[PDB]
Amino acid sequence: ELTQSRVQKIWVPVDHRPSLPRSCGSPTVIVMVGLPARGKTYISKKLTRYLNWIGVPTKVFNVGEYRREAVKQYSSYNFFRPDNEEAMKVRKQCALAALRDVKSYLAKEGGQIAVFDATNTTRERRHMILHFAKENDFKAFFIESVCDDPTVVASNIMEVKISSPDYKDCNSAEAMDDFMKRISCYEASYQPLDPDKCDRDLSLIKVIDVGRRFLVNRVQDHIQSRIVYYLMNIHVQPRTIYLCRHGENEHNLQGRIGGDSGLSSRGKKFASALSKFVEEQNLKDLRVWTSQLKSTIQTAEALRLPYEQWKALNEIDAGVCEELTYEEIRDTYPEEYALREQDKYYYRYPTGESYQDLVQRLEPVIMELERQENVLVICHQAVLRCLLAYFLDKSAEEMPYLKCPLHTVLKLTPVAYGCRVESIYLNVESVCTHRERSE
Amino acid sequence: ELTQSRVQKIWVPVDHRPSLPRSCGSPTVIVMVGLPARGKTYISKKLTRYLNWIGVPTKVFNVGEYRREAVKQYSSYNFFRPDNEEAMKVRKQCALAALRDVKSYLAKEGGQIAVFDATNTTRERRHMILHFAKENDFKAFFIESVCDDPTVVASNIMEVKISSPDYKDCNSAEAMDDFMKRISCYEASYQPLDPDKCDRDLSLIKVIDVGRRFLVNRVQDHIQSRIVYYLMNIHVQPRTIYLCRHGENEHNLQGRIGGDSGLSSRGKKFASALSKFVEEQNLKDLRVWTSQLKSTIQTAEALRLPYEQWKALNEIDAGVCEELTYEEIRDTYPEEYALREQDKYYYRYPTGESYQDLVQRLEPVIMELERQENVLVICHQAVLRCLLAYFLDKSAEEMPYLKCPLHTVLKLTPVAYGCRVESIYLNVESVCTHRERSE
Repeated sequence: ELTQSRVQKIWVPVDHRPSLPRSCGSPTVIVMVGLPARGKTYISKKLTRYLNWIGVPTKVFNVGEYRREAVKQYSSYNFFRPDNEEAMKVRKQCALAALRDVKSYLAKEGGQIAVFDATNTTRERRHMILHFAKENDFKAFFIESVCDDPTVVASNIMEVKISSPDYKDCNSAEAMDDFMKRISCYEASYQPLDPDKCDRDLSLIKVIDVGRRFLVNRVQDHIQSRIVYYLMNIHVQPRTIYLCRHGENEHNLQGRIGGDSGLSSRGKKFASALSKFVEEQNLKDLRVWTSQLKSTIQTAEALRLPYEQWKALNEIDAGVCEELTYEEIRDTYPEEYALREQDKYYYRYPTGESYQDLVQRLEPVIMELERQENVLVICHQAVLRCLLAYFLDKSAEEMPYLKCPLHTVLKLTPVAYGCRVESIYLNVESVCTHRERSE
Repeated sequence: ELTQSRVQKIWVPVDHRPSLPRSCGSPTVIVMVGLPARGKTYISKKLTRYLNWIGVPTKVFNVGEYRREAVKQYSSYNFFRPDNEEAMKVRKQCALAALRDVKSYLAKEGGQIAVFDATNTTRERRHMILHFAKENDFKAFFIESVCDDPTVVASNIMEVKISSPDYKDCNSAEAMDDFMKRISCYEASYQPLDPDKCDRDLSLIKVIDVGRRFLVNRVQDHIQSRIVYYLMNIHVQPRTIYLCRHGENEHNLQGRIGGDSGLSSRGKKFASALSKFVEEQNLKDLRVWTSQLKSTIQTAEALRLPYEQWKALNEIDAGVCEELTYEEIRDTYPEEYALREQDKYYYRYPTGESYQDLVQRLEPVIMELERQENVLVICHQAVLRCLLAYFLDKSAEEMPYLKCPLHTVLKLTPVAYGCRVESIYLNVESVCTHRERSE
């Protein structure tokens, strides 16, 4: 005898708890390794953003931030000299303090992956972190980022270093000059991971030649396997992603959800405007993805560009609620209506989906977007929120409420360690969002 | 203006062909590299089986088979001596003949990946294959399998070599003895791929230390990226996979398709029998996967083992046909009924799925099954056919017709280069398959 949970709709055995109900109440440390300005922090933040979005709780422990709080105002690379005994001691205390927080996150706060982001360039420091992992029952996975192209190091410095709080009192050439001296502090004592000898037994990936060569050693589980796959499909060349919904469609005009209706006459004006907009972006090659529902495909046909249909991009399935208006939902399914409002990410429609299901189904879209250059994705409201949450690092709880009005393009471009979003409304009227009607 | 295709249900622009209708009517060579008995052929066949099942047409060109047809009866390793000028010449003609067939497969027969399976141990031979790829516009991807553990080489020989047609006239110790001499023929001239120098520019993966270490260089596209991910998640340790359907359920008794009904009283007897059967298999640790539909979960609850629910394992979605009987389908949707019978793999139910959709949605299940040891999967008829087609290398056209009766376990175990299937019927009656009723 089983019962279906109210919110997620999962069949679970009836828990006829005895009259004294009893209640029951292996984590990984990813260790970044590498010289400064090699992308460690960029990898840490973007990996975490991916892991959290697919539902693995992950947190970055950036030792550099523990050092910023402990010292206040960075003045120069002198702080990083190997002969600076006081600073060496502060640096090691910053690392140990970050490790206490790692311990707490993984063993007490429900975290599953802690990304320990520091140079970690000596065997002796990595040996200590492994002792920490062994003593707490954490697994350890090392990601070493290796970069021997001065062009790329210089560009990293310009993109994320010179504008750091460290270089507050500094202009660009002097910041750049200081950082280069900082880097050279680490060179004498740097000991790269060596999987053929001393590091034979560590689980690790070395990212080399600007994400071009990988060495992967002893992947241990499912999550490490996903990490490596991810790291092997990201790249740093700047590009643009555009996201929008299909033009207004006939179910939009009747306030009916889901279905597979066609563009209204304003939806087709949007589709023309979108065509005009794409042309003035003036982009080299632009890939166009749609879902398999009619109104996104009509919208792409207005563009006269080749496009590709993905069933993974189709709107969230409303199950028994498909093609009902919001009032017919409230009046036939008051219980269901109210539960959804209470827990909108986890809620699943009967015989339908939740935002949480959407996430799993969009995972290959996200993986392929990482591999692309310029792409325009024409999709649907919930799909769009779910993709936007991944690029803007929004949590599960905020994802179902992100603003995505009709006839509005979202333009995502890389800056610093993330995505900037610009909204471009294409000046064609539509019925409003459901949120705006309510208030 | 768009129209929905009859079979797959894809929105496509009306093709109002002019009165003289005109009709329009980059491939990859995967190059295996390595000493004999290193798993090249096992990798070639299993990669091809994966690629074809996810819908990439792929074919193995095993030069060893071209050599078997050209020479007839292998007598000894003498054939492989580097001083055998006649045999060297035959071997090179076998390779060139396989390359002509590769050319034809990729450029004329619609193939997309040709796996060129031969030792290819010298730079000079790999340079020629690259010339072949460059001259035909094929991309080239190299997979080198490196094995330095005599235990594993010996075991490969026992598992697939001694029983070869080559060793027809031979017993085991002498076959093993001959093969070792064969291997040592290749050692003086063997030149491993070297990505840090001479092979910097090749796209390749070296599989080392029994699938434990990888070196990956210059992945170029989507398909290569999927290959590498796959190769990094397969392993050779023997295990068992069991597949079955849920016990008979109440929609089974009424001949109604889909839905989410519970076990009938015979379904619950099956579930007990399944519990008894699992216990007598006497397996170390056994993972149990179910779908999120009730009757598979009830079936697993009879086992008193921990299980994991996957929404990817849910039955194919019948769309408007959900919960109809086969006669109500025939009588309300005669057009739809008949199309499905005509093209059962590609056919999609209105607002529902096809076997082809099932495949994409099961891809992560297949990837995780590769990583597992002993696993029992309790699922549904179409899901089961789709997984069985992957393990038994059945084509898309045969997949929807594979026999999967109720109350029957399929036990899959590794032999030689594939999976043996044994059927174990657990002696509990159920309504019959729909195929059996019809005839």
